Amino acid sequence: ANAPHGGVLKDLLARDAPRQAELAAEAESLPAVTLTERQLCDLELIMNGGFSPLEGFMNQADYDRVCEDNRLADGNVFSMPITLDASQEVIDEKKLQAGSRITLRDFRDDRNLAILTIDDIYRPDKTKEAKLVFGGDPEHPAIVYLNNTVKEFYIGGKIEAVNKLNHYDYVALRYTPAELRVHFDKLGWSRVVAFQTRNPMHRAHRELTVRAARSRQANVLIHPVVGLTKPGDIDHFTRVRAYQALLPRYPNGMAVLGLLGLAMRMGGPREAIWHAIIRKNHGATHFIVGRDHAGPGSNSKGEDFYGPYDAQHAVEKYKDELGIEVVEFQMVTYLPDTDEYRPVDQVPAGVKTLNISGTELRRRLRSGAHIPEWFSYPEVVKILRESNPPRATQGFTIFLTGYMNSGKDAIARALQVTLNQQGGRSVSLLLGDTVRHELSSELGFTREDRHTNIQRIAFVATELTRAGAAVIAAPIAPYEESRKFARDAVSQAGSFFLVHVATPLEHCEQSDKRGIYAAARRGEIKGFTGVDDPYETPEKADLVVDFSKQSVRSIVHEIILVLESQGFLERQ
Amino acid sequence: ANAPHGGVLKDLLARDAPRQAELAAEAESLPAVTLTERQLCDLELIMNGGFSPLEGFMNQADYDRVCEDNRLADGNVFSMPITLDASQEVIDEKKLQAGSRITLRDFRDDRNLAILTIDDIYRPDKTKEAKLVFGGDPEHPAIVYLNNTVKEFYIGGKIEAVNKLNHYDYVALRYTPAELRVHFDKLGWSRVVAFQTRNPMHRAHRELTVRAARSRQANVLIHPVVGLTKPGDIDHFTRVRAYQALLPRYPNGMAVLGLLGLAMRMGGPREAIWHAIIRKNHGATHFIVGRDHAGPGSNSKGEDFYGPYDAQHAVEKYKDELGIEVVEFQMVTYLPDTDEYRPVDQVPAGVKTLNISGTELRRRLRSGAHIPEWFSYPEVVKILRESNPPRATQGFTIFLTGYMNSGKDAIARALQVTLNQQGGRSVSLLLGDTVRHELSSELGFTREDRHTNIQRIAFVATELTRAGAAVIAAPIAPYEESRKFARDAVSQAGSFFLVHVATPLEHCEQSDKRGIYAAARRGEIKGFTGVDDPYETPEKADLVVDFSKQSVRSIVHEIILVLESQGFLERQ
Amino acid sequence: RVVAFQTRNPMHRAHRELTVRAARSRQANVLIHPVVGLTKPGDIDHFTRVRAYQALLPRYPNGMAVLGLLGLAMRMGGPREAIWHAIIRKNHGATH
Ligand SMILES: Nc1ncnc2c1ncn2[C@@H]1O[C@H](COP(=O)(O)OS(=O)(=O)O)[C@@H](O)[C@H]1O
Ligand SMILES: Nc1ncnc2c1ncn2[C@@H]1O[C@H](COP(=O)(O)OS(=O)(=O)O)[C@@H](O)[C@H]1O
Ligand SMILES: Nc1ncnc2c1ncn2[C@@H]1O[C@H](COP(=O)(O)OS(=O)(=O)O)[C@@H](O)[C@H]1O
Ligand SMILES: Nc1ncnc2c1ncn2[C@@H]1O[C@H](COP(=O)(O)OS(=O)(=O)O)[C@@H](O)[C@H]1O
Repeated sequence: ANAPHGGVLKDLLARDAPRQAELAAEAESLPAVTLTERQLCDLELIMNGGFSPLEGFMNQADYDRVCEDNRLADGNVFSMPITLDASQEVIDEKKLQAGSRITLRDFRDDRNLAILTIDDIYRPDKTKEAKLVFGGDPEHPAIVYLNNTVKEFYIGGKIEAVNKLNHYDYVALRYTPAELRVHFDKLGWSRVVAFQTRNPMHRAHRELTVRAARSRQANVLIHPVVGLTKPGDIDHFTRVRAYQALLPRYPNGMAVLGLLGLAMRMGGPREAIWHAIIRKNHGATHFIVGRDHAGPGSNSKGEDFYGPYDAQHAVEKYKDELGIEVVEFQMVTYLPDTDEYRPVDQVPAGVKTLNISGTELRRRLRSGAHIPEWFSYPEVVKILRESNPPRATQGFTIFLTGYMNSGKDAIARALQVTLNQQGGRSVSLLLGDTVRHELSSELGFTREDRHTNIQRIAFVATELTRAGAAVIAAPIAPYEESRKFARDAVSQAGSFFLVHVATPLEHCEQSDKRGIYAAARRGEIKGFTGVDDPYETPEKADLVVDFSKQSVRSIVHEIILVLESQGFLERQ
Repeated sequence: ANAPHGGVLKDLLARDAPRQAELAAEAESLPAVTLTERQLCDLELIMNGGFSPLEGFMNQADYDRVCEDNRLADGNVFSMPITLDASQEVIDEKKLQAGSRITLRDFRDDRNLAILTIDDIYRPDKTKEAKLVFGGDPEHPAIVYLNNTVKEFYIGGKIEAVNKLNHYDYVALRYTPAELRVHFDKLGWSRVVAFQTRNPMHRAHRELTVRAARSRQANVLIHPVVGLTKPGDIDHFTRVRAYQALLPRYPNGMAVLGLLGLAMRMGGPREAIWHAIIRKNHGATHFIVGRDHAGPGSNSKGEDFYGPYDAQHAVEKYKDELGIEVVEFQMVTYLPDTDEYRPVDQVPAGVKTLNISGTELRRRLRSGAHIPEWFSYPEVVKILRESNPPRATQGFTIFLTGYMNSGKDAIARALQVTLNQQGGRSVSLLLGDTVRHELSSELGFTREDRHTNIQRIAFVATELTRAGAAVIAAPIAPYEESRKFARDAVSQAGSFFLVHVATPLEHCEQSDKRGIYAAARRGEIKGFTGVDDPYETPEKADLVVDFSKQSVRSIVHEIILVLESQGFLERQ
Repeated sequence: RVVAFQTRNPMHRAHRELTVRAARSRQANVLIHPVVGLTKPGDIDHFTRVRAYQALLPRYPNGMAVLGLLGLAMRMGGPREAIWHAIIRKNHGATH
């Protein structure tokens, strides 16, 4: 191990252990504030010493010296603002003011975690934070969070610990700075290189780590983030399973896997200084920083937020103040002819190098294509495939919208039979009327009530899509707002296709065998779509059909052809 | 081919083809009755001649001579009642009476299929039908349908054809008596043995068929039922897929697969006579009847509805009147030492016989265990496993019930994380409050409203279970009625587990940090479970736990152990 | 709407793609209509070819293609034979 940053490990949970009962009791009495997931990651690392010397959510004095000088008021280096935000309504409703004692509660199990004592309650310049800490790009994940999720005020204050967060996943692999230190001891280690990561580890990474181990004569701590990462990365359960598949590739007893409940910001260079501090608090003697450490890639105009290696420079600016040795690496690649990996600054400008990008990997994962062993070990690839299956087995939703009696309900049942013939997956059919009877029996037909209904279809459709089913829904869905809502939700889990059954109102009305359009026409049914209520025509549907000009059979054939072109009907 | 039963093939669709336009027009005007799925099977076979001489739903004259003499008023043999039932309310509302002309409509695509001209409208003695046609056992499928689904009155009458049903599955393998006949012709066939079936075909069945073909010097017609079959058999898409996998096992051009839209009743002996008639109408010169033909096995008290071979006797009783040659077979088995199959009565008492029962098969499918090639071909077994996966990949539902704030919500989230760690499937979490917000935002807390809510959970749970998900739901679910409803729905698709979080009301109330039990106590919240509304305690739950005596972590561990003992956590 | 595909050889991947492309573009069903009468002097016998076409069918989405044999005696007349083929397919009912 190594000494904590600042000299004292701020293990608030060990400090306040003797007062637990009392603190608990006192916590039942104060006004409680319930934490967001990101504040819960921060609170966990504060309470266990991970953010030493910090020992509570930053007050303005501390905050400002970081927002601009990468230091805490006490002078210690610290590059990342760690604050507890709240809205004016909560500040008032709870009567929060300096010197107040609030309880911080776990939204997951309602437990009282800590008691914070307010120093101040300031309103920060979200623009200067945006710009001074996370570069300035509005597309940057941290900045987007800063504006859309972070409330208006920051409540600074020291923390006293009531309970350690509960976690039900991987408890034996989670460690507090104190526990990890005791472990390095139990193992008899003295020099430990820590490896940060928010992705599955491939061949190249196994090499960085063994290289660092060999060069610094150190043991390896694979220390992945399991809290919050970049917006769309592979879930942590898949990643942990992947890190575990990799362990057997190191010589017996050389590496140890320990999980870090950090909530990354993707602050590139700053986040890198921050990471070094954290690993030092956890007891690592060395820490790897490679290409694009903690970087979130590039923005929409294709410009990338930080340059490669900038984070290595930043962590370098404080070589003398960060009490942990950084081990640098340049992009590592594969040399086919020699069958080896090395940093680019070691390949003779004439030698052949291979590399599979993020995009190429997703392409192969999606298509079922082979992924080279020089790239990633077999057991790892297997795990990745189990989580990101090919289109051949992914679920999807076919969303149908059109006037009542436009043929959308017959098209839906035929598509269902057709896909059951096709065979790949379980097919769930949600006909407008079925949804109305089974899920929305009590809603009405007001714009708000219809919107609610379509949201209900989307909630169900998303869970079925996530389980790999083929969901077929055919409600009227008059408003573009509900439809886009539907599409956004399902898209979180898989493909969503909007098929607009644009059969003309006259046709629909003239063939209604249930005299519903009739009753509407004689005012027995108020606000009926097409007669009273509107029908916002879909602007950019994936497919437009007409039961006036095409038959159920060929409309079905057209939908099938779309699923086919995108690989959903391939063989599993 | 062979001549229709009664001499004239009742191809109503071919008959009325010239009057299509007119009949169509007239159909738009009469009061329409919408057909159930079973009536649609019956209607399809009536209109195409499959039930020749019959040519409409049976009127009481025809009906009664069958209810008891296995003959139609015209004398011809016919052992199965084919009627169109309706309730008093429909008979009135539509003003149905003798001489009336009703339109019969397809509930699938709303199309107008036929026009029936009412002869009579009688109220049948469901107990005499039950007893004279389907033996008398109340557990018999047909009987259970007779009492729970069949309405109170039967409406007799001849039929005129407007449209042929539409089908989107396997249209090229579906055939009308007329098409089949033209096909036997095209192929140059003259003797045709037809094979009835509602199950995947194994080795034994390939042997019956080739034996009958060799003996009667005939070609083979594999003629499976694709309409309605016994309550829990393998769906017809999986079966057709399995029949198609089998074809290559016959010598080139010896067998033809054709599907029959029949709605079986599982009437053993009578159904057998009926099948002979149907196959005759379709043009088959011979028809196989083996052990337990059309039988639904045995009742609950273990007594089996019909005896083996009884159906062979009954079809024999009319050898002279059924114009098609029956080919009998005794149970066929496998002789290991010789590696051959033959009927039992041709097996010496000396010899050993291998056989895999229905139960042994489901046991192996459920466990992933190997299924011998002497029993069924590899491609067939493959298809069967795709449809009936091992417990290792089946979905399931964990249903939690207990008082508000009994810990069921925290248990639920922990179980979710736990199963995500575990890994096999997609996990959907439906917490009481989430369900209320996402699916029942408008319901209240009236016995009816809660019951509605639990049904809504069950609807969504069933669809997810069917797609192989692990569904975790934790609503209060105060009434046993709602719970049993939930259990019955999910069970249709997979396993359901009821976990009663029996945490005592006092404990729940005393730990409520949201002051909800408080507001209930000072009447601000009417009918709150435990304070006003009741909580019917679960009588036979799969697991009972108490957040007062056990912790979330071990409650979760107890659930996990249950899933494990039943094979759900095995490896896929 | 039926796109017909003429052929006197086994169908490989490339051909499976033409056909699905035409089907998608002309919003049509596929009629794999191979010659089984007389073909170029040394091509693969028709029994082997039919066997091959049959092995290919499962590669199209269920119910999208139909295999029908044509008893034609090709001449290998390039351009003229092409006009001829269009006529023949039209007589057989293909729309494309
Ligand atoms: N091919 C590579 N060559 C060198 N360093 C790399 C390479 N890939 C990743 N790294 C470095 O190894 C760690 C792996 O990072 P990632 O999990 O991809 O994302 S990060 O946000 O944690 O940096 C970081 O230190 C990163 O800079
Ligand atoms: N005011 C109404 N407008 C449209 N359909 C209605 C209305 N009142 C009842 N219905 C019936 O309810 C179904 C329409 O329901 P949905 O498709 O669920 O509509 S949506 O607006 O929410 O998309 C059809 O059976 C329709 O006949
Ligand atoms: N082992 C067997 N030996 C001989 N005939 C059999 C055997 N199993 C089933 N059969 C017969 O073959 C047909 C197929 O049987 P099933 O599809 O299981 O059930 S049935 O209800 O349609 O008859 C029927 O004639 C049946 O009695
Ligand atoms: N009368 C009530 N009884 C119980 N819970 C209620 C009542 N009114 C509101 N609630 C709230 O709604 C949830 C209980 O809802 P459910 O579990 O969905 O009830 S259930 O009986 O229909 O299963 C808890 O958040 C509870 O505080």
